[PDB]
Amino acid sequence: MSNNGGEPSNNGGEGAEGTCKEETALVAVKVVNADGAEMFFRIKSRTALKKLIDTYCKKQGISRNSVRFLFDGTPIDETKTPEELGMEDDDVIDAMVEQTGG
Repeated sequence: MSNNGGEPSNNGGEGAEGTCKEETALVAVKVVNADGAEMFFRIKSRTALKKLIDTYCKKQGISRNSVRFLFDGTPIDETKTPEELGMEDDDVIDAMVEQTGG
């Protein structure tokens, strides 16, 4: 016996807006989940959140349209927002769910 459900909430907040040169920096990121599943890795500040959400979503077997990546209250999906806002190798991202699809 079981039965649950939630409300809709599409149109999160994409980005896709930035140049590409090279840069030199190292920042560690740790993605946690309300369920417990978490993973941390060291990646260039230039591109960390991108590969983090891309690898987490791709690995989980679900597109990037059902996961809210926030940092200390900063709900954003990109390696530029949290990068320039954090500027630290301790960038954390708490993946939260606010919509049901799969």
